[PDB]
Amino acid sequence: SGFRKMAFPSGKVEGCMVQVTCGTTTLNGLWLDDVVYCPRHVICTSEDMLNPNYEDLLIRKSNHNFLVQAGNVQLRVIGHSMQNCVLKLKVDTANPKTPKYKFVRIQPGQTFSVLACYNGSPSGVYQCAMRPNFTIKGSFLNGSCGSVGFNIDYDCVSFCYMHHMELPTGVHAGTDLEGNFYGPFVDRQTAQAAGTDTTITVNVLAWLYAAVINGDRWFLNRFTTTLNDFNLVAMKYNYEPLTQDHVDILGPLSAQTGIAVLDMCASLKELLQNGMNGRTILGSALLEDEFTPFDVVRQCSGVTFQ
Amino acid sequence: SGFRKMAFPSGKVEGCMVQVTCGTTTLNGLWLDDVVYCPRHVICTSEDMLNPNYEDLLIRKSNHNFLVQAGNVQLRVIGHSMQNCVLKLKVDTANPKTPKYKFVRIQPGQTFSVLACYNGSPSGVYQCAMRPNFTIKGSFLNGSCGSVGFNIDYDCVSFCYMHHMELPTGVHAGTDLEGNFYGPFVDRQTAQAAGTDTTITVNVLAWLYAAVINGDRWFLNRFTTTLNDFNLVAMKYNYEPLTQDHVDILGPLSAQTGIAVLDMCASLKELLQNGMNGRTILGSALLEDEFTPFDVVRQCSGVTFQ
Ligand SMILES: [Zn+2]
Ligand SMILES: [Zn+2]
Repeated sequence: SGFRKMAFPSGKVEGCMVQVTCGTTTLNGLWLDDVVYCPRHVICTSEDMLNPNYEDLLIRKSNHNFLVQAGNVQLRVIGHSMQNCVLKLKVDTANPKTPKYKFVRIQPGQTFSVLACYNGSPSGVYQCAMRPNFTIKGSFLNGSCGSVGFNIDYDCVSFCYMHHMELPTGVHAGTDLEGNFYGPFVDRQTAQAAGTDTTITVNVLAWLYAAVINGDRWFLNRFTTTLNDFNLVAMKYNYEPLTQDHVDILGPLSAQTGIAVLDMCASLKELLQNGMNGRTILGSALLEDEFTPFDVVRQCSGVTFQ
Repeated sequence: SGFRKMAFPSGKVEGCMVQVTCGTTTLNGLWLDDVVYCPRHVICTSEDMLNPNYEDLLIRKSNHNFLVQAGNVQLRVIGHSMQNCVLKLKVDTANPKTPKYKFVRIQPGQTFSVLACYNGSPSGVYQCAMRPNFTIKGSFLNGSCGSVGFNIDYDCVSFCYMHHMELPTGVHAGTDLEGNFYGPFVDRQTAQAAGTDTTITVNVLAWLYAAVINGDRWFLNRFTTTLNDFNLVAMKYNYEPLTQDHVDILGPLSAQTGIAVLDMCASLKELLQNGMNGRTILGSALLEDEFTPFDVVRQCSGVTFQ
């Protein structure tokens, strides 16, 4: 038993991290097959970031202007191209440690593991969620740009995030592996507004099911409710509205615990209106929304990967 | 910026996990060089666990009674021996992926990463602390026995924990890699009492320094205090006493923030007596003690590994 904010094993991703250097800037890149992916602002100086013209900046650069370090090995940049906000540095050698991989664009509320790297060397791993406003609340220092987020499906690594920058507010923004930013953010140093951050209701409900599975039952109550009545209370406390698709995803958890989804919603409603009263749920004094219904089932059943 | 409960990259450890099967029981083992380490109760049936005589049980077993799976490869048990509570199955092949490793016995309050495995396959990774009562609050399901905890020093993997069992209270107990249990626990299915669990004061203080580094300053106050006055308040709320060694370890954090250790203690005292008042510190409504002073510096400076 027990419940922990669990990350995927990062072994398959560590073997893909390289150090990319262009001019004076150095950051991380993802080396799959014979292509290296990295944020395009590796070609920028600190002055350029204020208002960069990436096309003009990239035209001044040639293949031999990029230095790619795979630990102690050299990769020769033979071709270079810009796809949206990422650079695709075609190298001469294909990564022998390339895993079965796949590029995906996740949706808000989905969770993934981040491998924070500096100078192409792994530093740590943690799990986090894509906020509804398309930001992530991560842990990134200077030079962490290029670090990637990923999920693992048995034997496939699904790359979903590449880190690009820290907003003036301390939150983090990035792109998919095709270079398309999550959210309305651009890769320049300017004041950018992130939308209102709401709580991921479906994730909170999955977390409450995990608590029941692990022995925490005090928040259960004899009340019930409807979807509409619950939503109207949810939006007052900045909670994502619940749809029928959300109720469907929670089905398996409902069947394992014998607690109807709508009965759990009524319990959540009372928690929002009256609070926690200094008590805890799975060791937390706040409601946690960084566990998807899929994360809960896999940790409470023992899913593995190869 | 930002702060996250960060685990070490687990790539170096994934290549050492194997599946060990003896009779009908199957659990995880650690394959370093030509030796496989695993909990000795792999030789027990569900009935044996109630009161096992490990010497007599092991004498009925021969080298060919143990089945070691390294994914799709076979390892031939040529020699077997029992060291305290772990079995050392000497195999014919040396693990080619053996990293620079080292066995260590950590002290209470120290943190490490756990790689939860099932049937010798990695499932997830998380960071946790050794409680003062020598338990850990982890996430383990049936068959997770043999999963190991570890730290990484640049290029050395320091193995410090092997999981053995879940107590009736839901907490977890294990041994070092020499087979010596942490705490007064034995490897049998009986009611075992874990001591009073106290909060790791030095870790809480490091966490408050991390908050100041990241912008949370509201808990700072114009008060001060002495070590004795603070300790006397700490023990009322079940907090480990603070020694001079603890003050010394926090020196670097004191110098980076310009806040004297004793001034931070006075802030912590007021937090214990008056509470949080519904506010948060680094996104938490409770005081966190699973970050050592070393964890904080390494995440706020960007330490990497190879
Ligand atoms: Zn950058
Ligand atoms: Zn066991």
